[PDB]
Amino acid sequence: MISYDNYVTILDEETLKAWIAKLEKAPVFAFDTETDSLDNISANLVGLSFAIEPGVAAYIPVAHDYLDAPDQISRERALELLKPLLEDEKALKVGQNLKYDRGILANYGIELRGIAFDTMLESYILNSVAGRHDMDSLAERWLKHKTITFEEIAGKGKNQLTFNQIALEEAGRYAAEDADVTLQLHLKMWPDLQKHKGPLNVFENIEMPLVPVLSRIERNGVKIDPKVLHNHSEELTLRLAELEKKAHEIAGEEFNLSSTKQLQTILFEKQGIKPLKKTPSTSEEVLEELALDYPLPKVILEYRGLAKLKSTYTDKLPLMINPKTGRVHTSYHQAVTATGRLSSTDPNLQNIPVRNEEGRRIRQAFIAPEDYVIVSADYSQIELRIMAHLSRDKGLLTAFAEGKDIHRATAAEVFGLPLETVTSEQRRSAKAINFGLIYGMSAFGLARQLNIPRKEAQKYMDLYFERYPGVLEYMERTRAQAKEQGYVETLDGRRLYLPDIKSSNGARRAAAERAAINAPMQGTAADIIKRAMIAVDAWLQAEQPRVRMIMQVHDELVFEVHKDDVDAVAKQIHQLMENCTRLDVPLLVEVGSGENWDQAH
DNA sequence: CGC
Ligand SMILES: [Eu+2]
Repeated sequence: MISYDNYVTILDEETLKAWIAKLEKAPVFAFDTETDSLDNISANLVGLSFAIEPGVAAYIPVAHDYLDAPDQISRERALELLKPLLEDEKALKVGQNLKYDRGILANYGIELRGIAFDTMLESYILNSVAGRHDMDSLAERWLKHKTITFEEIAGKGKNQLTFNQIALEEAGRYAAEDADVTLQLHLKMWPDLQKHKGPLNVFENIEMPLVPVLSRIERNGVKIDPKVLHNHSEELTLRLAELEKKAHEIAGEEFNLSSTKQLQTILFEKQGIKPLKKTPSTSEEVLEELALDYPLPKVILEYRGLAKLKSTYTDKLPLMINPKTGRVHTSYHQAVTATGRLSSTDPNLQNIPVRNEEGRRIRQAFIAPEDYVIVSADYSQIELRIMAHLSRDKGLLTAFAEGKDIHRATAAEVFGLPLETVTSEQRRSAKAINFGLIYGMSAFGLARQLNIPRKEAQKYMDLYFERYPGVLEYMERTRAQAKEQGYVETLDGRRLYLPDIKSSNGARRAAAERAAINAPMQGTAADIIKRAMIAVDAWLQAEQPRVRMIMQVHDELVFEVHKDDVDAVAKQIHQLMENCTRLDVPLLVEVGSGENWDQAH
């Protein structure tokens, strides 16, 4: 258990000043903030907690306001006394997801510096797939300690209390323990993080520096036109009605556009071959085969897609606009993917269809405020260039070197013919091979994407490996070190542990082998993208130009740049992205601009 | 992930 005896509750300036003096001389100290909401931009600071040493932590309530709440130091007085310490780059801080804490302080004109250790990121760099990297999971994993849960003090359901409604002492037990546990977690993980220069490098120079830039991107938000979004919605309703009619008109009667129920009773009952097509799916889509000649399955295909899109983005996005800023603030996750790439939610910017006309209309709703323009900076096929570097292949390297289209260059070599004459079907075959290799695609999966028979796909792969020998070496060498040491690394030293590499189970092990080939390339892209963000944000912070970094999705960074400064700024972003990251992989940055995200894209 |  945890009583009111463990940690102290600071209710007076004199005691707060005694603690600030102790904090000033501590080598590092843990700190956490408590608020009345998860929404960073509109949340109010309810209190703060600190920990100077294991077992020694305190809670400073500043805004609890339930009926008859005891006097507390005022939020303004507490912050002005704490400000010097918080803004001191030399006073080192530890915390669980400091991104959140940095933002809250920003709501009060305070610039959190000394953002040295994030236990969430410590855990993530040590072993990204060890489990969840939230504090409750961390405490139980590294300390066999079960923390007080937020529900334990606030409750559940709609009648859950906000932090300011909880009693001083209850709040104190919770907040002070977090600070305490965080420091203990750091003390256990920080030493471990040094047994290897790779992970240590990524944590120190990539992850940690990225904490404040992610906070700034999240707090900046993105401008979204709800009118455009609504037009699109109304139109889609009309297109869904029409499409349904087109389906009915083709056969007879009414029905759901649900397979293995209403479709099979129609489609194969009027000629075709029995099996269905799962919405397993990105390998066998029976419905889009028939689509090249058959009309019905083609309309059902396009119907489902528009249905998904409308409810996921057209109807959701407008509801995500924040009343305080009038912008949408997406949640970026730094410690979630196995490979190290950032992920996104509310909205999940990465699920907006790219090569689909409708997804483009979603992107047009992402606009620039008056006098500004949206600028998109993207790393052209970064993972493909990374694979070229990793395989040391002179052919692939030279293709990128002389500005030729790698897919046409690849097909020119694989099919043995002039570059100017390679056909679209040949370029399409080479493209499938090139991207298949990055995911470690089996010679049969390639056959299912290209629609060619098995062994005809194999015929192509053998010709590829013979023309580009260095790629097979990489594949073999990577599957080798994966078994020998249970993990693979990126160019910067980031690791992906593969427990199922010697699984003794068939497919469970196959998966581990696919991850072995893929992760080094995907993780390296992520490391590169993270370094560009840090580099770009540094310039932004020092030079103060008229530009905001507003998004990060796939291999691109999106900004809002003033119309009168677009040229000078584009020159600068470009140089930062293709020169101040890794000097080994041959990188190319495509910069564009427009009135909205789709125009610059 | 964070209250
Ligand atoms: Eu907390």
